[PDB]
Amino acid sequence: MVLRKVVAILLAILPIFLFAVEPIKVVRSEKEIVVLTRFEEYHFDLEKGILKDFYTLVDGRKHVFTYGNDGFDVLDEGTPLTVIEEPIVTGVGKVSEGFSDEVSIVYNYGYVKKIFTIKNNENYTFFVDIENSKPVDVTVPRVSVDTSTDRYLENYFASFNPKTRTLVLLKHDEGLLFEGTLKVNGQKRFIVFMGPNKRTLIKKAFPEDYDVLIKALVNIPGFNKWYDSVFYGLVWFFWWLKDLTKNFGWAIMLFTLIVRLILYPLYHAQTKSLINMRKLQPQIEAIKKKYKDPTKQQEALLKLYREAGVNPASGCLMLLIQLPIFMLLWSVIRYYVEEFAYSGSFLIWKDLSAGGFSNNWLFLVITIVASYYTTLLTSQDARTAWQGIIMSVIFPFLFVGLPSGLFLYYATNTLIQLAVTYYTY
Amino acid sequence: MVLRKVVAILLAILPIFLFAVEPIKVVRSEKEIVVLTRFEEYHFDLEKGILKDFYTLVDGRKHVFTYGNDGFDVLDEGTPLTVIEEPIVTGVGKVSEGFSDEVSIVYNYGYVKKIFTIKNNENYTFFVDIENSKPVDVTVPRVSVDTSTDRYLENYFASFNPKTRTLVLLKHDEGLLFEGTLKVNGQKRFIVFMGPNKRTLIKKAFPEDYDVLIKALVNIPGFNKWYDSVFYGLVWFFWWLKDLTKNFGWAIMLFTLIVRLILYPLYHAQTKSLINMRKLQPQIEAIKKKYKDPTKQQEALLKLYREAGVNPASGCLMLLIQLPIFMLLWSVIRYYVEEFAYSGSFLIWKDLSAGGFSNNWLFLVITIVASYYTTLLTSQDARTAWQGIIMSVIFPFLFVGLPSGLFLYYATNTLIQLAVTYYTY
Repeated sequence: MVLRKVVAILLAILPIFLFAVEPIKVVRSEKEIVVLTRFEEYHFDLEKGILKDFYTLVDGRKHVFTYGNDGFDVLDEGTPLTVIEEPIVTGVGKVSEGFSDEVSIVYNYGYVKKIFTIKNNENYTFFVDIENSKPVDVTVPRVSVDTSTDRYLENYFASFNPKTRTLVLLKHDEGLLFEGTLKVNGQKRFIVFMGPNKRTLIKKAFPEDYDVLIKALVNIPGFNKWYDSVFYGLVWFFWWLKDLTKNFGWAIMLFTLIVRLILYPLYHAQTKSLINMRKLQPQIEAIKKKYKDPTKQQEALLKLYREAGVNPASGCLMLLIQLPIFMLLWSVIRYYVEEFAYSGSFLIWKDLSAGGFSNNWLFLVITIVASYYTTLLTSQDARTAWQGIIMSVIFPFLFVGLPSGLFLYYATNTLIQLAVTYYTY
Repeated sequence: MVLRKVVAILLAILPIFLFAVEPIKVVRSEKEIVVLTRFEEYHFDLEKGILKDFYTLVDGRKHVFTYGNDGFDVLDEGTPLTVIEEPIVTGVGKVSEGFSDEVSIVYNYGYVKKIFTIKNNENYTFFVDIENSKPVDVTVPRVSVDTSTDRYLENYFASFNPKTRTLVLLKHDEGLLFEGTLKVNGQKRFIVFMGPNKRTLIKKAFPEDYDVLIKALVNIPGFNKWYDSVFYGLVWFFWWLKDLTKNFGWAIMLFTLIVRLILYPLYHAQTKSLINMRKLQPQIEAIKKKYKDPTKQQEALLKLYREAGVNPASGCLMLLIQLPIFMLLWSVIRYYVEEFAYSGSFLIWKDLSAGGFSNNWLFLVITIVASYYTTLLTSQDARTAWQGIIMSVIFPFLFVGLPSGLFLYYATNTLIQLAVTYYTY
């Protein structure tokens, strides 16, 4: 039963706790109630029944919204209304400190129910459902410092804040007939987007009229930073790869393959310079214990070997064109963070947007063993014993705090290199 | 210069930042000044010039002392004195947030200097130096709830608190002539011990008359818990090993070797039961696709193989005698924590009292590759592919949060096992 308990009991429950996604930790409190996700965080008042303050967890906490008597104030003709009962927190999948699938919040006053639905999705969206017995008005939030950024669209209403790059965009049913607050009778479900202006997330948020919606959004001054053209070209490239290759880890691997393939010749060049070199290294030159030694005075080797049509500084050059590929891929990783956390896992790496030893420990050892065999063929001297150390053991250990995805790019590139270098003849 | 920068620049500075010991983070504040070490933590008042409160970091913060108008109150005939100037914080090796070799604190009133020296050693000791122009009295601290535990020794004075197992033991020069507070003229250096009653640390704290001092301390009721006899027998055994083998990592390895050596026969037994078994496994019994299959009804194998003089449940039994060896060694690790942090490092593992993946990542892979080859000889069937997984990959990953030392015990034991099992004939 030891073997049964390991293959079923300790094998069918290990991935459930391991890949356990973060729950919506709800915190009820006195004169406040707070709703926390992995990226989103909301401060709610339980007396007026409104959104007090709104933070942003990604890349440090960011206070991006403060109640400007606009955060869904149920008001009838200028004056707002208050509750007649406590709020109740409806949710889905009640976990100890808070639900883990969905969280609703029930505010009710006399004849009106303001329901705050918050799904545990990657988006920064949340629903404001509402019912009424007599017509009422409810305020709309805005993060824009001055009202030049806000745009009264046909069915939507944007409020962009270029300082924090925070966008308040909600969908209403009042086509173009918009007066400040939201006037409502009966019942209505409202879809709100509040967060950064990540176009991929907006596409998921409002895929019905996104193309009509993005044309307006681009023309907002400050929305489109200069680099967003190329940057988003690459972003949608990776969106197409993910929507071809089931997830992002593969998308990196093909991207690595693409990157190495599109600019191949270097391996020829870096080895042609090395073919003539690794053919004529100190053993073929046969000058090791020779005419002199340090107290620099090289005076022969460099100039005497500076006859063959080779390219010195081979391994030291690739880095200079590797930084742009690294920085481009890294910035893309910091763009898809929300997707990563909720888009399942690759194989063992639950999130590729995270670092530390606990994810990149296996990339590290794979790099080590792969580098070992690659570093075997090169340098027929005794540098290998010292050459295995410098590359594999030192630099990735220094750089082990990077997002796991970058180590996936690196490691895939190294497997390619090994298989590419492996052409024994 | 790439190779020079890796062998000297990025090789002679890597261990300095890596093995950087924790500094004494000093926190000056309004009407308080706090002195923090890796285990010790003191709250000082800068008006009366005394020790307000004393915590204990090891295994969670523990408030073990509160000012009972006894924490070094400079008083002349009942009434205490106050400062005439600010305190100054003298130290050694001024690092950004606080010194990292030694910290002194200068209180002065009129004619008396109370100096609080605090070394960055493993001990819970600190010095109270003092100078005076006219005789004065200074209070002595006590953590004992009631004054049955305190003992006026010849030169020392203990104040043990059995509830928290916290001992206040200081050395004075007044041989047996002790009246409450400390009466002093001229200048004197006082050696104070305040913390848990770890006998090894006391030996280092007062090695002059420790043997005379420990006889008194044992007879304090509550000091000696029943298990301290055996427990400290083992503790001083490890103290002797460390004082033979340069450090603790080796002391484990020999201890493992000792533990495996003192009770060897099992390998014979666990393999004799396995010799007859691994000789006559399903391939020699030659009954694999046979008379029946699950829907349990074993009915033959167990009873039909229950003729040879073997010992089934071989690999499952050792665990039961491994827990006591584990728990004994683990508890010892949690005893020497202070030593570990400041007693250098073994090879790569800077502290063996810590856990996580970042220290035991190399033990893990070494276990994996070592188990692989050990699991090769055993089980000539195709269980190995599944048998390598269960032991190496699963259980240590589950148990990867244990102190690194326990993984050193385990891994050393596994290397022994491999070399021991390796007797191909």
